[PDB]
Formats: sequence, C-alpha cells, structure tokens
Amino acid sequence: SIKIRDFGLGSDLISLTNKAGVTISFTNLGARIVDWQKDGKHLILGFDSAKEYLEKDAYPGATVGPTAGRIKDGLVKISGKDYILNQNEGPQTLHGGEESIHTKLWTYEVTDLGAEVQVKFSLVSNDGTNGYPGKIEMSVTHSFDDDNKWKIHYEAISDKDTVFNPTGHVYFNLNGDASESVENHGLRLAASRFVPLKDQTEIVRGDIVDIKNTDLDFRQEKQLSNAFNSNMEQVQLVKGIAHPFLLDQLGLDKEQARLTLDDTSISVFTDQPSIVIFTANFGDLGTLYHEKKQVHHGGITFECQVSPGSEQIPELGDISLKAGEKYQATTIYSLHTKL
Amino acid sequence: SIKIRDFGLGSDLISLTNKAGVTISFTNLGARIVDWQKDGKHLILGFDSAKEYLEKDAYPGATVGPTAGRIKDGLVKISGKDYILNQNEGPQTLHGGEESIHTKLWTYEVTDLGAEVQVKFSLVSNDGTNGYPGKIEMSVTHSFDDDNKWKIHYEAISDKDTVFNPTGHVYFNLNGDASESVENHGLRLAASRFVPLKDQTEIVRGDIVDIKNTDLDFRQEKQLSNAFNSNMEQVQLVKGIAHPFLLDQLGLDKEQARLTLDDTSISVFTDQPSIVIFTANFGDLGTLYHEKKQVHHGGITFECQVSPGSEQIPELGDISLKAGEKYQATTIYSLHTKLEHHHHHH
Ligand SMILES: OC[C@H]1O[C@@H](O)[C@H](O)[C@@H](O)[C@@H]1O
Ligand SMILES: OC[C@H]1O[C@@H](O)[C@H](O)[C@@H](O)[C@@H]1O
Ligand code: NA
Repeated sequence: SIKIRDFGLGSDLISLTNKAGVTISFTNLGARIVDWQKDGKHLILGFDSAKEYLEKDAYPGATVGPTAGRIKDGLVKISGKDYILNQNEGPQTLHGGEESIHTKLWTYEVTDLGAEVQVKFSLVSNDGTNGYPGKIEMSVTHSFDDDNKWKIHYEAISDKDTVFNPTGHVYFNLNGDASESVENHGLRLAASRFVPLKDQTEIVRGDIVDIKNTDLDFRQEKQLSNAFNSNMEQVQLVKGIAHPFLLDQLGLDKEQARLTLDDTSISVFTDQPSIVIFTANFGDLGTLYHEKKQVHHGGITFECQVSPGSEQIPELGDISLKAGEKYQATTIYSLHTKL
Repeated sequence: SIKIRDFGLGSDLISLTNKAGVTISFTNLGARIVDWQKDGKHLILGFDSAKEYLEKDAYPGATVGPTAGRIKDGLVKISGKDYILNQNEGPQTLHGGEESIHTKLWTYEVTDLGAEVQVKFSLVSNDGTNGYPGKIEMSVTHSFDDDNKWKIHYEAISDKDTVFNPTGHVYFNLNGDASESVENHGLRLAASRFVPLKDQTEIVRGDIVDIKNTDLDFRQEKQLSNAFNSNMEQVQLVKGIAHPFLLDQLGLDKEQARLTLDDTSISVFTDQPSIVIFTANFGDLGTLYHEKKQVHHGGITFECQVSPGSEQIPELGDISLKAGEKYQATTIYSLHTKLEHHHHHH
C-alpha cells in the first residue's frame, strides 16, 4: 500500500508498505528517506516532521549533492578553469554548500508497479547555484519492492560542463533506538584500502592506504567495537570512522557491505567505486530522535559515491560531468531476516 | 475556513473562504494564486492542477523574480560591478531567467488570525543562482480577510549586494471565461506616463512618454476596447498592451487602478512606483483554461513593481538591494460589488 500525508512546511510524507508488511517512507524535502521499519522497529534514524530536520540536522536520509563530501578550499577545475564553490564549512565546500539540494522541496511522482513502487523526485539546479555551472536537471528515484529491496537511482543532465557526484545520507541503527551505540553491530566490507584524512578539517591527507590486517579490515565480518576501540591514529583523529573506503571489485551484482545485528542484516550494492562510512561521532551532542537522546556512535552511514578528495588524488576518479552527458548511478539497500 | 490538499507533483492547494463566502486559493508551486471566486465565478485565470502550469504556462498567478520583467542583454551593474544574468529570452533575462522562482516548490506556513488568514511562503535563492549574488532569503505572504482584501507582502534579505524587484503575475478576467475578451471591462488607472518599448524584443526604448488624451489614457475610466482598437504604434507593436505605466502619486493609501465589469470591481493598491500591464496578446495560441480556449485579450495583469528598464532609464528607479538590508513590498487587490455603475455592451 501507499499513503501520502503532510509532513510539515508543505512537504509530503510518502509511505510504502510492501507485501511483507515492511514500511519505508520518504519525503520530498531533500528526496529523502525518513523511516524504514519492520515489526515496529526502526532500522534507520529519522525525525517525525519536516521542521525537525531543518532545526536539528538536515542531512539524515537525504540526497546530498551536487557533490557529496568535502572539497578543499571549495575549489574545482572545470575544463581547465578554476571554479570556487560555496564554502560552508570553513574554506571547504561540504555536501554542495549551504542551503543545498537536501533543503529543497523536490517535485515527485509515484509509480505503482505492483511488486515494486517507485517515487521519482525531481529538481533543477540552476546554472551558477552555489557556484556550480548548470543548469542540471536531476532526478532521484527511490523504490521499494516486495523483496525488501530499497533502491536509489540517480540521473542527471547538465547544459554545461560541471561536476556531479551525489550520495544518499541514510544512517542505520539496527538497535531501533539512537540512544544505543552501533558498536554491537557486525560489519563486513569488501575494501582493502582507505583514504586517510589530513586532520580534523577532514580534508584528505593525500595518499591511499592499505588496511589489510588493521583494525579497519572488515573484509571478514567483525564487530564495530573493534574499530571503535582501536588506537589507529586515523580512528583516534575522528573518534570513530569518517572515511572513504575503496571497493575492491566494482559492479552492482556484488554485495559490497553488510551490516548485521542478530537475525537482521542489511546488504549494500552499488555501481560506485567507494563507500564513505561515518559512525555518528557526535560525542555529547545528544540530538533527539523520537525523543531518544543520541549517543556517540549512535548510527552509521554507507555513502556510496566516488571518493571525496579526487581534486587532490586523481586516482580516486573523476567527477566531471560534460554538457549533454547523462549521469546515472544506482545504490541498493537490501533487508534480510534470518529464519 | 482553511482547507488543504495535494495539487499535483508534490505541490499543495490552500483554499481559504472568508466570512462573506468569497473563496481564494494558492499553491506553493511558485507562491502563486490559483483561483479567486465569487458566487461560483472565476475572477482570475488559473488551471486545475500543478502539471498544467508546468505544461501550459508557468507564469499565471505566480510570484516572479528575483527581478520582474526584461533586463537588456541580461546585464546589471551591482556596486560598480557588471553581472551577466541567465539569458532566457534571446539575450534578455526575462523574469529572473530560466527555471526561476515561479517554478519551484516553496515551503509555507499558514497563520490563522480569524478575520484574516496568512499564507507565508519561503524560499532561498542560493548565491549565484541564474547569476544573481546571494544568498537571498525570500518570503511571500499572501493573505485574505473578511473585507475581501487579497494582500501580497514581500520580504527579502541578501548576504550580498544584489538586485531585487519581484512581482505577482495574476491575470484577471471578470468574464470568468478565458474565451471571452476583457475588452468589455472598464479600466481606471492613475498614470500620466508610460514606458515605450524599442521593438518586438520588448526592451525599453529609452524615453518616457506622456499619454494624456491618447488611447492609453485611463485616468478617467474607459472600456479596454479603446486601447485594443487603437492604431498607436505602441499598441500595434505588441498587439495590445504590454507596458509599464508610471503611477502619478505613490503610496499604499491611493487606489491606483480599478478594473470593473458590471457589478464587480477590483481595486489595486501598492507601494510600488509602476504597474506593468499585459493584456494576454497571445493571438490564436488558445491555451486552455478550464477547457475554454483562451482568446487574444482574454486576460489582464497588474504587475506592481519598479518599472523594467531602469538599467537604461535611471529615472525609473534603483532595484539594487544592499547586503543585510531588508526588502519589503506590498500590493493589494481588493474586491468590491456595486462600487459604480457599469452597464455597457460590446
Ligand atoms: O556528512 C555529514 C556529516 O559529516 C561528518 O564528517 C561530520 O562530522 C558531521 O557533523 C556531518 O553532519
Ligand atoms: O510576463 C510574461 C509574459 O511576458 C509577455 O510580454 C509575453 O508576451 C508573454 O509570452 C509572457 O508570458
Ligand atoms: Na502535500
């Protein structure tokens, strides 16, 4: 079933319940996932109204872009020309700059295909918005099926050469409660390398590092506590995890990561080359989710995209988007329950 | 009473009924007026869903900006600096550029004050959007009261020195049917001068002209047919009216314009210095409104703003907006019955 309701400030809440009784809901405010629940438990972090997102934290579950992550000094080179983007975190451009696409109300259309339902959100980023050349017509389609697969498919076209590398900012928490650390979840991740950060500004250090046999090697399922109690300087630097992991094998058919807690597991699939993992290292902040005070490590993201820092480490990839080319990306979160 | 429902594509339709039973409705897609009825008759033009606006004509009833009208070659000078804005009408920047504010979903909040209900729409124009320095935090408040007054109040603040001069693009048609020309309406307008256009591209000519005693003189009420039938070069140029009228006396307290049909009148009040009037000179385009094919002259706007062309005719005004300074504008459309005797035939 599909249900549409007012979510506040003019935004809508679109809730989809599949044949299995699983419920997933989205809002056009930022083409974002709001909730995902099974047997009355939430699997992800989310708020109860639009206002909350705007007052508390606008990132959770949102589509961020045009470029996800931090860009040093807000500087990009397009066709050999330097362009300065909106700087909203010190001199860096973080997640597209201030008041980006995650704070806008996107238009949308729902398409019911029976076993699958799609919600297609659309937005035009005007030429010059936050310094980005355009216009860029973007659409993000969130879909949910009877096999419990939540899929995100992005598409974009720009009238001018530009940059584009959006991501989905959902935070998972299989405890179903933000006041409980994800340290107890098990994580498996098909990455042998990572991108270290320079310092507390979170810009990239400049190199690529092999993590085989370190506290960050999750090639074999392991509990998060491990990484959390690690003394690796990188872990210590951010107080948890806040890094881009380079996937070993690219392709949508491969399960790139898996997050497990008891009989409940989440598998991640993507056509992107990297996954940025951030473990809600908020310390004492105590953001309130569903009246529950959030704890440090009270959530974890799987931001699939081209690794941030390619401006400094070209090997990472290239996020350019030439005028007229059609950008496409796909990320899938599959829910499984052991029997 | 206040009512809200989905209007399509994620937009909402907010419908207000005052104590006198007059209903008016708006949508957050473009902070726009959708309909205004009295006794079951449409007083303005509008569509029945959001998609129509996007597919047929996105301007009707919209809030347009950041700058309303045409800016020659999309060039403005801001604090000694030249800025080129998005050019979407040939080399001109028309109503803020392509995919402007009228095409976005604004957030909103409704405030019920009893005899008056306010709908405040908000939106941020990011810095550099369509070439405009910002960011610009905008808000448009549409309100309706028990006195049949529809008021539009604009507010804005910019992080940077920029330009700002938005307007409301409502189209009136007292016939309540787009297929009926407004040549049968009576018009009174407190303006002695107008701004002629250079040519078909519709940029300003460079001069201000006195219209007293011409077919464009509506200081004293006259039927619109008078203008429509005129062979004045300017009328012929645009096939009707499509010009800025300079108000003779400024001030929100003065009735600047009045449009009448039989027992119904609409009075226009504003704090702006001019009114751009466009009479739907679409020829045989025949856009469908409520399944009625719109006729040439099947509608009229009263866009209250600083006249377009100030880039060329400084006398017209200054639309610049200094960083941190608060912009405000107020325009009011008021509805009356039996305000005067208007009994004609066409
Ligand atoms: O991705 C968004 C997040 O990035 C992290 O690295 C920061 O520490 C968070 O405060 C921020 O909300
Ligand atoms: O105000 C916008 C309008 O400008 C007029 O001068 C044009 O002829 C119309 O096509 C357009 O919708
Ligand atoms: Na809605």
